[PDB]
Amino acid sequence: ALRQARKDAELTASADSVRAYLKQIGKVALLNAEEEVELAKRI
DNA sequence: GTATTGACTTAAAGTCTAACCTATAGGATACTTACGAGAGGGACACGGCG
Repeated sequence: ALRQARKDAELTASADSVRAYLKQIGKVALLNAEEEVELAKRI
């Protein structure tokens, strides 16, 4: 229902392409300090 | 007047040095989604017949 409409809106054209880039970047969330330390040690 | 040579001075330039541009890098608290009509053609929905 509501989640179905969410998934339907997840697949739209978005001809602006800045809105498309924003919906693309919306996929990945933030991180906090300890995982930053872990990533730095790994790299 | 028209043919010369021998000095005699003069304005215009290759090269070394200095400053003034130019390409380039760097700069740690933590901050995470802007602001009219007029006609033709193609695509999506809905209903009809075998």
